[PDB]
Amino acid sequence: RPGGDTIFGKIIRKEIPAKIIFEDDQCLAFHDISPQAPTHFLVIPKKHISQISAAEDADESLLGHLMIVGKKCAADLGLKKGYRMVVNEGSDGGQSVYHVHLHVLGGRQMNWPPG
Amino acid sequence: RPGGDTIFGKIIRKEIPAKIIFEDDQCLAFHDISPQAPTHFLVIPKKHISQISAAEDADESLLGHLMIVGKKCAADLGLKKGYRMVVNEGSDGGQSVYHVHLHVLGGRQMNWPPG
Ligand SMILES: Nc1nc2c(ncn2[C@@H]2O[C@H](COP(=O)(O)O)[C@@H](O)[C@H]2O)c(=O)[nH]1
Ligand SMILES: Nc1nc2c(ncn2[C@@H]2O[C@H](COP(=O)(O)O)[C@@H](O)[C@H]2O)c(=O)[nH]1
Repeated sequence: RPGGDTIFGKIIRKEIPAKIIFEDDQCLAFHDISPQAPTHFLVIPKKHISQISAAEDADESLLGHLMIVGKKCAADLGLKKGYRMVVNEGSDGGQSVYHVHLHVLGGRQMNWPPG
Repeated sequence: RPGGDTIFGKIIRKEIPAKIIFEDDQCLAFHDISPQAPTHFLVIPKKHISQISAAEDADESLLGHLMIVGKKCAADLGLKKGYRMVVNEGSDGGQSVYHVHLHVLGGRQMNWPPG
């Protein structure tokens, strides 16, 4: 559209508000509307990739970029005792938004199994 | 050493056995010794990076490569109803091995919060 037709596309295009933490030419990081920990944000690419199973070999750097941006935002938000990054794929993974996104949660002890 | 001084380095060097699923010039994927789901494997880089907070901007492609390899292995292992990818960082994240690794779990419904 550009950005995609999900709500994430609307956020990228600034059509609906979000608490934006950081943004560059490739991605955007913003807080989750339903935090599962004291700090819970998402890092999403500006390029619409619907699922991680649909990402191409060429999307490799982009995907790695979401993680580098995720670690920089986490440190800047003070998650110095650690955090957990999560990517959900499909029904079994619990994915609800069909635009690839990385979850970053911290501020409390994360338990195991990870769901 | 090369591979690092953790058990992951020993696995990479074939000094101790693991159920290896796939291997290329950059990484290795093998089954977790303590599965938290029917299918639970790890994708680790051959380059030792101790923590995701320690990864450099140059490790971006490598990190994205762990995810691409993770999705290809998941599909090859039949996780067609989906899966969840997880990266744990530090104490709060629950990290126990100081060699960056990506968890891929599937074969059952993954719940929320992710720990
Ligand atoms: N900031 C923000 N987060 C949203 C919105 N709609 C959905 N989310 C969050 O997006 C996440 C998508 O993750 P999923 O469930 O696909 O793994 C959920 O945690 C959900 O709370 C929204 O309008 N704004
Ligand atoms: N295949 C294999 N998995 C291991 C071994 N030692 C530790 N692990 C697994 O490595 C994972 C490390 O994840 P962490 O707890 O750091 O997030 C754990 O799930 C643990 O069960 C081993 O000797 N072989």
